[PDB]
Amino acid sequence: KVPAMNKIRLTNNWEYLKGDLGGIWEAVRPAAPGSSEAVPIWQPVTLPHCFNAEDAVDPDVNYYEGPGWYKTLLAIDNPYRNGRIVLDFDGAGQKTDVYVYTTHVGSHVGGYDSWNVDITDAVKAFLGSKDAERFKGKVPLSIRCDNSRDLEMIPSDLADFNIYGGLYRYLNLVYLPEVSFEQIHLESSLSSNLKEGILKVKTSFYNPEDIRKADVTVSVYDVDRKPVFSKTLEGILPLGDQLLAKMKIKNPVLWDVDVPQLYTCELTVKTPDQTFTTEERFGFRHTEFKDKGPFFLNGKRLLLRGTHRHEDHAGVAQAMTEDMMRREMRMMKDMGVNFIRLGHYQQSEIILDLCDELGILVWEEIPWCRGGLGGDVYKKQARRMLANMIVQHHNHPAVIIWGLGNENDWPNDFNTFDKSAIRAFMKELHDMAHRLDDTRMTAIRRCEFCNDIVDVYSPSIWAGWYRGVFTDYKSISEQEMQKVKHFLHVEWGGDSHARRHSEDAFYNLKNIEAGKGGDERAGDASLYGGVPRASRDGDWSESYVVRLIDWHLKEQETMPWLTGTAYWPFKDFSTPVRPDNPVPYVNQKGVVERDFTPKESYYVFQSYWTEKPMIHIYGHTWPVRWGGKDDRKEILVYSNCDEVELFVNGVSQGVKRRNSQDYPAAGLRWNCVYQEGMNEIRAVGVKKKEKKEVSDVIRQEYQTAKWDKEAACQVSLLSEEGDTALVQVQLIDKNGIRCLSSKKQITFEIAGDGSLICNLGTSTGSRKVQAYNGRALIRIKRNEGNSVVAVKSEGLPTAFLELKSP
Amino acid sequence: PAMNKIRLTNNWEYLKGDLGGIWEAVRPAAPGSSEAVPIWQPVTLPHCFNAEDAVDPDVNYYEGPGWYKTLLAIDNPYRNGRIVLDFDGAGQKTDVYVYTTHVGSHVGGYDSWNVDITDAVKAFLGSKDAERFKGKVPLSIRCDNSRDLEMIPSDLADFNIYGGLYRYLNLVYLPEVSFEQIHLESSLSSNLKEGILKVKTSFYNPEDIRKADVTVSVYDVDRKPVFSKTLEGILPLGDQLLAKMKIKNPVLWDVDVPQLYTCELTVKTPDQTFTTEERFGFRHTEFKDKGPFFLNGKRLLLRGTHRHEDHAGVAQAMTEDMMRREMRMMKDMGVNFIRLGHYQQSEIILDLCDELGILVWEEIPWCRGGLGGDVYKKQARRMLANMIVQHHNHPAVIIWGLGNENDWPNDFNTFDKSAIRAFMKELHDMAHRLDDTRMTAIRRCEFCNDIVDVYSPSIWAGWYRGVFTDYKSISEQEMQKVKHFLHVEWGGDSHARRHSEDAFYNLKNIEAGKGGDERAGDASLYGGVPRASRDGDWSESYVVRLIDWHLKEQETMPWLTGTAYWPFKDFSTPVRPDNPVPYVNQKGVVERDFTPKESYYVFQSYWTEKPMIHIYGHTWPVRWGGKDDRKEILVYSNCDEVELFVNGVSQGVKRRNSQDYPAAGLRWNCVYQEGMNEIRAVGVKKKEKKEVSDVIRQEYQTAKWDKEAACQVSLLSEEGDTALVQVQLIDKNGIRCLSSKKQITFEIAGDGSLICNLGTSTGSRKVQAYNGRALIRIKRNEGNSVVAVKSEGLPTAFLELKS
Ligand code: NA
Ligand code: NA
Ligand code: NA
Ligand code: NA
Repeated sequence: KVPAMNKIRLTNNWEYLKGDLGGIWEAVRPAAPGSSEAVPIWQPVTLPHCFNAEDAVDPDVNYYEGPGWYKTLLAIDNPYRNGRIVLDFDGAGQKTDVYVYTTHVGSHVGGYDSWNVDITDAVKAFLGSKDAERFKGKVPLSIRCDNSRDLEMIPSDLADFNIYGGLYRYLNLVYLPEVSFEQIHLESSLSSNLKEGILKVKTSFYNPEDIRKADVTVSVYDVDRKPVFSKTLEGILPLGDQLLAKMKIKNPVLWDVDVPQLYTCELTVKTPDQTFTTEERFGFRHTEFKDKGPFFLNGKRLLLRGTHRHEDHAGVAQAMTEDMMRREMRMMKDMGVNFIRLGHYQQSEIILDLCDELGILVWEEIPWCRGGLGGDVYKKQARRMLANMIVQHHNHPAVIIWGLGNENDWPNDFNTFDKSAIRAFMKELHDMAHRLDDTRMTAIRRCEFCNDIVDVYSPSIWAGWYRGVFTDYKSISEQEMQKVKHFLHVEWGGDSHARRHSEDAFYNLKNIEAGKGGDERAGDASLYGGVPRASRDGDWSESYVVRLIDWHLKEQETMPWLTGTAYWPFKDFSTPVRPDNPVPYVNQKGVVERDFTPKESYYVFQSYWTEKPMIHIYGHTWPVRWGGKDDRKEILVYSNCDEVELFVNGVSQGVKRRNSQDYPAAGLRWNCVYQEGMNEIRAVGVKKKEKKEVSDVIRQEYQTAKWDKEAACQVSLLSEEGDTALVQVQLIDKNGIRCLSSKKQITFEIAGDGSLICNLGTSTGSRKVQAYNGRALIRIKRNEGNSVVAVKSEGLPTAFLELKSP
Repeated sequence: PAMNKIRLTNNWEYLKGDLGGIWEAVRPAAPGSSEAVPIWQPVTLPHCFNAEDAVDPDVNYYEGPGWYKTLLAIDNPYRNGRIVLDFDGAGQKTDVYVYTTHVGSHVGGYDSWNVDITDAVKAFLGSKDAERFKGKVPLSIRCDNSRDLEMIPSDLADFNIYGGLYRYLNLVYLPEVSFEQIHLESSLSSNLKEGILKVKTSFYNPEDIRKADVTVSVYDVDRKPVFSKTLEGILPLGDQLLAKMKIKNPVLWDVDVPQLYTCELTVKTPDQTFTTEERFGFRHTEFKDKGPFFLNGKRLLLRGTHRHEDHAGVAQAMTEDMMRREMRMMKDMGVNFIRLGHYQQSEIILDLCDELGILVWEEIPWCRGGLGGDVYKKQARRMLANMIVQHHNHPAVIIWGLGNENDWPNDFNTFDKSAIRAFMKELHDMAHRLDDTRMTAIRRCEFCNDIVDVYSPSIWAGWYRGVFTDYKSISEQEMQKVKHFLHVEWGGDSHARRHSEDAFYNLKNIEAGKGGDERAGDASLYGGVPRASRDGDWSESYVVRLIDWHLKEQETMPWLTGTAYWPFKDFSTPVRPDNPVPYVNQKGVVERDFTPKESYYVFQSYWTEKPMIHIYGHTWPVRWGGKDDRKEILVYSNCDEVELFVNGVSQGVKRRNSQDYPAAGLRWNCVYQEGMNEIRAVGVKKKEKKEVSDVIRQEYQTAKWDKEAACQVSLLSEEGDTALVQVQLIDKNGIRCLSSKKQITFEIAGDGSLICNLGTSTGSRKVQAYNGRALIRIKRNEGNSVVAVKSEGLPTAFLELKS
């Protein structure tokens, strides 16, 4: 539950086994070295851990969906007298069973909600047994996690993300005294004029020893951590539910996306044998969706500037650490985000705390995501995960929407599809959300035959990607908003293979018909069939998506009725249904790469959405441009500055004034001659409001030679950093000319002491990857030794590079 | 909805015992074949397995399975409608079959539940098997009241855990769209001058109709409208808030002027117009900390009773007419409060409490034994939720009870106070989550008295413990232990028609000052310390004085919320085989067939204003004592003054004064003449300017009697085909043994039958004498019989009955 300094992340001294054991005895039985019990061999791991850290993006295998085991020897020493030992799971995928020695102590189905197990009694029983001697005072903890495919479990394997397995969020050892808090619910409301706040403090006690009386103190501190309320309830019954306090705050400090400010509620439960303190934060804010209108925060219109995220990261799959999450959420805030839909499931509470602290409003949904509707167990799981999500995240001021599902019109996990049954269950979930928490709105995305059930509705609008042209975005949005009481557009964008650029982003896109919608339908997401569309025919360069995002954002400045939108997603993430993407098994629509490297599109959002002066010439990852000699090449600058001057090789190209509606690049575009060879492009901006000057500089080569078809791979050592070498491949034609438009797939192999830094799900961390402008990079960990790298490409001679260590 | 709701009462058959499988209920069976046994019994519903064997003195009442079957003629008037079986209640575990298909099951004998049988009916009517049933649909129902330690209530309880379809079973036709739940949330402002009503509903919509027009209308006590609104094109799916309204100066519900509002809901589509209604009331209730109870801002002494669902001849299977008569009898006695025994009761009872002005405590049957496993706990949670959800709208209800005597162990080989506390607090929390407008309560579990809102200890002064003159001081000590004290259960047993010249005769060993709580062993007739429950003569004369004392003390207890006497009416219980009426708890002020006892008039004289007057001793034919003894005569009356006449001679006027105990000052000491006497009382009530009178006749006997020597049996009266037979115990000299309590056994051979197994002192074939007398009725069946009368150690006597 909620503790403090008694919460211990169990990260070290774990072992992992892919696959099942024959019974719990195999995890704990005596095993001599070299015996039959000494196989299978387990892998030492540090938690958090995901079964699929590598195989989700490995280009040659289906990611593992099945059982796996973890074991540790727990060093238990409870600092509380007669205290409790609780295992607190931030989240584990998907079905988990927990054992203390040979005793099954808990189970859970659901990969995204938190849950816990009190193991006090099992530990005591184990420690009192003759078997305890062999474990040298420690307690064997064995945990089975299972992400086997299961049609009767949400989410559906039809979904566009990995249904990951393992202990991929922190597992906490929580020591508690005799009496603690099982639940703390802070009900906050804000009066009509916003000058009066009401706080009700409700709690559920955890009291397995049946202590009859306790003294409970409730204290509330303001945003400066000064106390504004304190009350002690003497001799209360600390059992079950208790309302501890009801209080009115005059002139409360409001939580806002620009100034996120939180109050703190500190609860203490005292007996003769304990003093136990924990705290919980909350915020005061008023939210309102206008009928056929926009969104209001604290009585003022706020355009939601949104993104999404999956719990997925390079090298670790779902097993992100707290530091990784803080960096990601800080990157979002620095981009100007004020709204996020947390993918298709409840996310780590670390993320929710960061949204409270950084000022990011939240839509959080259950993973009822495609496939239809299952039987009683499926439904019981959905209800349980909805209730768990609302109960667990109720206090976060960031949350404004509880989502009930995504693309529930997508069939075929069952041999029937019954719209009426889906409506009935959707209404049951909506009713449950309002029964549990009527201060927030319910929502779904893309299920038109349920659009009368939920409070807030999103259709599918992928203008310029899965359908139509992106200049239809505004008109499609105008038509769609009129169909529902509260319209909120979640998911739009396009894929970009990071570091791939184009001199003509529309080269194969000139015959896409406008005026025929922009929704994703069955078959549009696949690589085959359908009608002409950028998702199928586009080059997947960053150059196209930068122009697509630019368009959407400048249109939103002229849509005063719009609640807002959320781009899909913030960061590239792995998906099992896209084996043939330029990075295999990665959805590449992010504006950030899967390893946190910003794409060029990140700066488009930042230039529109932030006030801190910045300036970004497009093409930081574009080393070689091309065209005719003395052709005037378009240069785009993404900046929030009021005026920008561009310099090419030190020669001024003139000052331009920023104007969002002067598309593209908000008027900050130039057409300049590049010299054959290297060029230095510099941009200098001033932001009048800040009286600040900022600059950006890039270097680009310009190639006038035309190229024939790919003929060879040229492989070279580009640079080194310690034990790591960066290898570059360049596709060239029969005359040695760089094939700057090539998308040919390149394969890396290594033999010797080193290893490829591959399976990261990034365009520079993939052992099979489509070229970006005829080039491909990968890093090699040399391991202080010698290796040979081979580079393969279909129909081309294989090339080799030796890597030596000094 | 009366138009759509059909009581299934006729054309049922009943089988005591189990079948080998559903096929036995519906298989072809030729006359004289093996399938033609076992033989079933034609019955009319409602029906209870135990209508006779609960009070039959020679058998344990049946706890086990039994079956019912009927053939249903189905004709749904609604297009594409639903067919639902709606159970008011059935004991205890029920399974429902349409032909061979199991369509529903239920565990819990006291909550309502229903089964949609639409699809099974359709599948049956379309099958080759339908032809042999001639257009009808076979419905077979298994009910089971087998003993079960993992099911509440406990068999340790002082009532029968009855079996069968003992509350109405309704056939309900519905259109496509109907209301599954109607919830009326009412609250009443500080000054009682502003009322708030929220109308919430859950739709039943299996065809997924997307739109409907819904009308909400609220009517007052005359059924005239105070609010009406139509919601056009609403989504009739799941939960919908239909209306929230403020009523200025609402009419308040009160125990003297019970006034109800009615909420009427209509749901219309192009294919249907469906209307149903629900009643509610506005009233403010408050339990004061360490203080009394307030209704609508004024202190109200709760004048309470209890009732079990049990009645002569039918056990739990009471009809609506029987329930109406019983509740009217209570209201006419001055009752303003009832605790509904140990379980949820028929909604007919709740509607009557709303209409008559009787506040209600209703509880789940977690009644003795300890605490069971997961199924047991799930049942208690389910029955609590069902009771609150189903009865939420009744303004009469002020308390949801969570259990009774949960400190009473031995249904399990363990007893864990901490586990009982934990589950009790879970139930308390659930009640407040569902309905924070009412108080929770329990009775007699001291180690849980900090959990609930309102608490009752055990105070049985003058019966199970102590003397009844300790009632007030015990109540004073007990009320200080808890925030809100409310005393439920007190009283004493009286064998109706048994009286005593010395009501306190064998009560010499009973010790005062050491509590009045029933503890382990007190309820038994054996062992334990001296107590009136074991040592008293069980006369009406004792309980009348015990009740009199309690009621006059309550006039001097200004801090008292109130009390509830246990029970209104004698009822059957399996744990008292040796009572004067076997297997009947005889603490009622009314007999099990509705005949008032003398104690009924004690309550009435204290609790009502309508002028009445009742000389004690209407069922006391022969008084006794010495020649020229001055006999005490008590008159129970609410008149201001009463004059008594004995054989036409005035004995003086006396003024009523409750504190002048006993009989509120309306007592005389008069000489009876040997032989017959006529006692007449005339009272006047000044407020009403009304005079009322009562008269009784009593014989007076001066002869002393020896031990019982013989049974003298005679035909006392006859009415049509019925004969009233009287037994009189006499000594060796022929003198009536007016103090005899000896058990009398009746037998009959021939054409007639005993009118026995009623659970009444005049309807029992084994019964203790009342003042040496015993009566029973015989249905002669237009023929000849011989009645035999047996009594231990006495010669058996015989009476011929000719027609
Ligand atoms: Na893969
Ligand atoms: Na699934
Ligand atoms: Na019996
Ligand atoms: Na039982």
